[PDB]
Amino acid sequence: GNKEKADRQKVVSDLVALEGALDMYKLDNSRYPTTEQGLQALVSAPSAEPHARNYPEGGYIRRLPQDPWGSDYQLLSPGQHGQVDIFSLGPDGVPESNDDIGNWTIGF
Amino acid sequence: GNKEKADRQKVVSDLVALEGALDMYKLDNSRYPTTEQGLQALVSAPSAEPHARNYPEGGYIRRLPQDPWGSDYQLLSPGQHGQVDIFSLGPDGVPESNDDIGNWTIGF
Ligand SMILES: [Zn+2]
Repeated sequence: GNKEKADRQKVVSDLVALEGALDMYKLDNSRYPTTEQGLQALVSAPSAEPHARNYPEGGYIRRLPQDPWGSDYQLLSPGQHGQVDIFSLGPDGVPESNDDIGNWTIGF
Repeated sequence: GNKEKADRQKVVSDLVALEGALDMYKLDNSRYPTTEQGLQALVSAPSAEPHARNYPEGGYIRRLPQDPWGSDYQLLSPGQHGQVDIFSLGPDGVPESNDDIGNWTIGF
């Protein structure tokens, strides 16, 4: 379907945009925001510990996108087994999840 | 270092932007470009099979970024164990790698 394709593109684009903002937060802070801090950490410095350092004016993203069905995206952090995920719940409660965003390596 | 911090932010930002473009390519084609097709497949329809379907005007990214030290970013796809990575070689040949970008799930 056409609407379905467009919705899928929005979900994937938003989740990767959130991923990038979360990675910029982590470069400044050495860790991602926790689920307790939430994606809100990307727009205002978190009140819950661990506190952010050198928080940039305006935060890390211009706005927090919502999914095509009007649900906020959700953050699992630090997550089970230290795997950080960002997901949409979908229209039907079958989550579309961008998994283990922290899987980066230095060296081969 | 100040330059070093800037370079690191650029590498992470670029690699995530490339990740997003690759994911959009995959939504249209059901698979990522292969290493043989390369990141070039994000800017112009790939000459090598498997050919892209209905390739969009302007491709998937305005232009390919280069890393802070003048090297192209590199794509491993489909990769060892089907794990797709995008990386910078670094100034010193110690790669900074955004790993297993295809790790997404449907359902919990
Ligand atoms: Zn990712």
